[PDB]
Amino acid sequence: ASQTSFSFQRFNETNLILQRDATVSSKGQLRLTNVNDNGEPTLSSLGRAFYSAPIQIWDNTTGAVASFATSFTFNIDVPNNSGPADGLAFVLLPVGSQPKDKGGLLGLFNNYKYDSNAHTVAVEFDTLYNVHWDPKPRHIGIDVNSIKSIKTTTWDFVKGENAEVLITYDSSTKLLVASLVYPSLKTSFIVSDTVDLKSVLPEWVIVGFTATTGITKGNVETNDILSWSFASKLSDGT
Amino acid sequence: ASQTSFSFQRFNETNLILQRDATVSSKGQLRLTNVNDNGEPTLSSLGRAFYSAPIQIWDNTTGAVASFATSFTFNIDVPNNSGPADGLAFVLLPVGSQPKDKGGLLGLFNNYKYDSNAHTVAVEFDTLYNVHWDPKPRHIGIDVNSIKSIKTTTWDFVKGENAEVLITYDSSTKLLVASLVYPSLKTSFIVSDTVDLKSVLPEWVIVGFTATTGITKGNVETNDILSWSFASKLSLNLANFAL
Amino acid sequence: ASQTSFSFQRFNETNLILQRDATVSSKGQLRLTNVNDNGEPTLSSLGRAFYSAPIQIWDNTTGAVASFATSFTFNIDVPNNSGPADGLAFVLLPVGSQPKDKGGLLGLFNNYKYDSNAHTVAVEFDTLYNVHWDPKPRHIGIDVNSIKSIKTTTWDFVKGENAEVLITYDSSTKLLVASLVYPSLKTSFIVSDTVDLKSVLPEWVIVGFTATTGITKGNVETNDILSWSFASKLSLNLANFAL
Amino acid sequence: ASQTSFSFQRFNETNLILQRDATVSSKGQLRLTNVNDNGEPTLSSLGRAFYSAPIQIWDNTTGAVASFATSFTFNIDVPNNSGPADGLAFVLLPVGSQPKDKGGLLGLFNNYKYDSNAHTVAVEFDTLYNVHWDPKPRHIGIDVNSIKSIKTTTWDFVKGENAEVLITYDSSTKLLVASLVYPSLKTSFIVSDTVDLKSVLPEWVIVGFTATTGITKGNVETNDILSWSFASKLSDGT
Ligand SMILES: CC(=O)N[C@H]1[C@H](O[C@H]2[C@@H](O)[C@H](O)[C@@H](CO)O[C@@H]2O)O[C@H](CO)[C@@H](O)[C@@H]1O
Ligand SMILES: CC(=O)N[C@H]1[C@H](O[C@H]2[C@@H](O)[C@H](O)[C@@H](CO)O[C@@H]2O)O[C@H](CO)[C@@H](O)[C@@H]1O
Ligand SMILES: CC(=O)N[C@H]1[C@H](O[C@H]2[C@@H](O)[C@H](O)[C@@H](CO)O[C@@H]2O)O[C@H](CO)[C@@H](O)[C@@H]1O
Ligand SMILES: CC(=O)N[C@H]1[C@H](O[C@H]2[C@@H](O)[C@H](O)[C@@H](CO)O[C@@H]2O)O[C@H](CO)[C@@H](O)[C@@H]1O
Ligand SMILES: *[C@@H]1O[C@H](CO)[C@@H](O)[C@H](O)[C@H]1NC(C)=O
Ligand SMILES: *[C@@H]1O[C@H](CO)[C@@H](O)[C@H](O)[C@H]1NC(C)=O
Ligand SMILES: *[C@@H]1O[C@H](CO)[C@@H](O)[C@H](O)[C@H]1NC(C)=O
Ligand SMILES: *[C@@H]1O[C@H](CO)[C@@H](O)[C@H](O)[C@H]1NC(C)=O
Ligand SMILES: [Ca+2]
Ligand SMILES: [Ca+2]
Ligand SMILES: [Ca+2]
Ligand SMILES: [Ca+2]
Ligand SMILES: [Mn+2]
Ligand SMILES: [Mn+2]
Ligand SMILES: [Mn+2]
Ligand SMILES: [Mn+2]
Repeated sequence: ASQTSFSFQRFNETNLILQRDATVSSKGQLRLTNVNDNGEPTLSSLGRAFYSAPIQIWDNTTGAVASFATSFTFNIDVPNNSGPADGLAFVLLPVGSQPKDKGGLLGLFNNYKYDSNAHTVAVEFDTLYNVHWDPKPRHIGIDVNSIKSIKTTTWDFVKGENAEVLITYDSSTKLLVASLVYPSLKTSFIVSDTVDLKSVLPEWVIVGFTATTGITKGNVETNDILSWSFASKLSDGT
Repeated sequence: ASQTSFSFQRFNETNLILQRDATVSSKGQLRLTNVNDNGEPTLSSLGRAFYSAPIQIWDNTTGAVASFATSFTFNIDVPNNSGPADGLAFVLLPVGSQPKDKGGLLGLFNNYKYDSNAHTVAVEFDTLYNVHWDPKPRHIGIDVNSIKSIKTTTWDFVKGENAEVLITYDSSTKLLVASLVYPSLKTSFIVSDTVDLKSVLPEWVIVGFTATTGITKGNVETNDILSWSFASKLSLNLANFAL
Repeated sequence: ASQTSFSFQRFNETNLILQRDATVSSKGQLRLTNVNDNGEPTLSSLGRAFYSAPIQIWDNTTGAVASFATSFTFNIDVPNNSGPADGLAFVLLPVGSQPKDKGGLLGLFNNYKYDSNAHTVAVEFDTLYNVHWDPKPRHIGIDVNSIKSIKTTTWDFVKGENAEVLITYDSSTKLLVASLVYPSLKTSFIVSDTVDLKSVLPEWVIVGFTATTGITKGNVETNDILSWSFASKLSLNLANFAL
Repeated sequence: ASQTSFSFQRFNETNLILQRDATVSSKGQLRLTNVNDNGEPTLSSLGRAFYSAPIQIWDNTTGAVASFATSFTFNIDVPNNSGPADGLAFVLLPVGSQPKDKGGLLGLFNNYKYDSNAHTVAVEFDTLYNVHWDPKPRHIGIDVNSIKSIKTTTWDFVKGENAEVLITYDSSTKLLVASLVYPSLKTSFIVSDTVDLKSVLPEWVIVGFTATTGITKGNVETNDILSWSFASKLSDGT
């Protein structure tokens, strides 16, 4: 009986917390990583954006854990004669969280080891194979306190096509499910694993996105969020 | 303009149209196919169950088509020294529709040929390979006027495990998406394809389920619905719905 | 456990149970009482309209009672050199209920005496003073098994102005609240009282409307429903509902 | 198609902006004005509390105006041998708004004249007659840029009884409606007037409450919010 819900088809900076390169465009697109005046994404970009209100994920008195779901449309595009990098992620982080390392660490980590004090749960849409931890194919991944996903599924990434994502968390089964569909291509992908939010996250978090572009010439992308809905519910006992 | 929503964690016959073998158990479960007096599914069973109010899927005056979503939990169980058959489906059908042939035709069809006047959109959960039309592995299928799915994905069926399904239809993209998760196994499956509702279905439909048991000894299953939510809008927020 | 919600900005007969004179106009309006071929309401008319699916209001196993809310826009208009009669009501009634006596009994009652087997909870919008039971001024009333309201408030009725109604029932406090606003006049009215649903209504009900025209020359009105939303929950967020 | 919704049966300070004397108690009650360790409210108190995310009320490009609704339960109680003062209000204010004068000005105004730059829309629950502007009976009032309500209705205030309020705004009719019911007493009250949000408010606002206690001995109250739900919807055009 704590409940929060929002849904935006267009964005504005007034109710968002924007970090580093993240901007809202004059078309109300949330552009997580830098794009120049020619409309070309640039290298070594990092941006993160969050809803301005913190969200209660669990409660240390009752032991209750929230159920949540989020949907969003994103557009990742690539200039001709480049390949994509590095990707974007929906995230749950500590209130006051600041950006970490760029590139393949997605602004979320400092290295590729597990860190039980990272307090990070993310669903990544990873467009670049990082030899020290990634599966080879592009992938949707569930990340808990590491850039090395606890679970992944192959994602047949296609540049410039709008991708519609749904992520759900059921606190009774502890199941986190992420799916992506490309409506114009009629293709769909799904990954699922259990996550113990209560052991990983603080009681309150900020929710939103992080994204990076490649550090090396020829590996680059736009990372645009086009719409976002979020809902959470945390039982209080009446 | 029009919105409809319902959600049941337990079922009752009062607001449901039950057909053939479909019963509401005394524990509030929707048993679509017959279980005997001991707790065993029986062969050749067919049952269909629908919400008692018709849903408007599209409008010929405005041309608008509904978006909808549905979620349900189901339990398919199989007796020992037996295999599963034949599966269950969520369906959209014309008002007043009657059960068709049982078995692998799921109470929805007379034959395995394409029938352009069947007016059927269904998402099937197929537990038995029918050599004449099915893919070999167990599958989730999107059925449009035919038992031969327009698209399927592999489903790693496991007996007696609760399965959670989400089906969504986006009228702006004409995309129908169906996913199933087994929460205790942490496995997940998704299939997607476009369906033009306006040329397949009448303007008003009934929504619900159909299921069958196998007709041949050793091929049988329970087809139980444990909970069901539906929403439609005709002129969806999926984060809100899934919650 | 159980939740039901619907919202219509335009009506269609397909999902409605229409009774006596109640028609859906070709412009999607729910005309509860008869209008002639020219656009004039006629005397002695009675019409009732219900959502086609039964709603569960309470459960005898658990003891739980539903909370619900409903909102609707209505237009009561009156011809020149005439006064209004007899009004319209939102009702909860047993499944299969038939119209009762017309006129000031609103199609809900046979007489003006308390009937403990009428199984009726209604919110009336009363346009005609019935000397034997009504307060003198026009009123909103909460009717429980009787046409003599358990509670009323003064309603400054104005002909042909759209009226927006909100009715809520909180099962935890047993409180039923009804309010009406005239947006173009900026006037508002509210009445509240407790109703014990569990001892008045069956476990399953039909929700909808009833209306009547006056039986005596010069007392007549249109009773039109322009839009309708309903929600119930059986184990409400009113900020969400009203929006 | 911008939509925001929240509903809390218990409060926590983490997602609220609290000003001056406002606190959240260990029972998760939002206590807008000061209460001492004996549970007695004190004089000359002022507190305000807001949801931490700003809410978009209108849009200067499309001219669209939001529809909203809010419900809340409040408890105003009075020690024996005092009378109540001064009351509480649900408010829509500029982002960054700071408290104004205490007592009968409810933390919202500096005097009792109209001020077209106050950017204030409030629904007041006024428990003390202020001779220079109030109607004599206690009242629910609609306030637009003045402590002198544009419209009022008599409120039969009863100390210590939970009051359930619903406030709705329809941007198509511009009608603001406020109602209060006391469920244990079965009584109910309603006020309605039109308000042009676009001429009064900035495009984005903070939503929440303000309350004060009397400045003069014998005029005092608790001003506790017990639950709160809010929803708004602003058309974007798809
Ligand atoms: C080792 C590796 O993964 N190299 C790829 C490189 O990755 C960058 C940086 O993004 C990574 O976070 C760190 C991991 O320590 O390594 C490098 O510094 O990104 C390139 C594209 O920009 C790839 O071509 C390399 O394969
Ligand atoms: C040909 C075939 O599919 N045989 C399988 C059989 O199918 C039944 C029935 O279920 C089908 O609907 C019709 C299709 O015309 O054929 C048969 O009568 O079901 C058996 C289990 O019940 C399978 O083992 C057969 O392979
Ligand atoms: C006695 C009375 O109420 N007379 C009014 C009359 O009422 C009709 C009918 O509407 C009532 O239901 C029954 C109650 O027994 O009495 C009459 O038959 O309606 C007239 C307008 O139609 C009023 O002017 C009478 O005052
Ligand atoms: C003049 C008046 O209203 N006096 C009442 C007094 O009001 C305070 C303060 O609360 C008001 O905002 C200002 C208006 O200029 O006047 C006074 O300073 O509050 C008393 C209770 O504390 C009442 O008894 C007075 O009637
Ligand atoms: C966001 O809103 C404010 C108006 O409050 C405006 O100043 C700003 O330019 C807006 N940005 C966009 C992209 O709409
Ligand atoms: C269905 O509802 C009726 C009450 O109207 C009741 O007799 C029956 O027990 C209900 N079924 C279940 C499974 O609860
Ligand atoms: C009711 O629905 C049917 C389509 O099934 C249509 O023929 C009729 O025009 C509809 N009524 C209105 C008022 O639109
Ligand atoms: C609010 O939440 C935080 C836990 O994140 C806690 O420190 C604080 O004491 C809480 N207050 C109440 C009243 O629950
Ligand atoms: Ca990578
Ligand atoms: Ca088959
Ligand atoms: Ca009357
Ligand atoms: Ca005052
Ligand atoms: Mn990866
Ligand atoms: Mn099949
Ligand atoms: Mn009456
Ligand atoms: Mn006042």
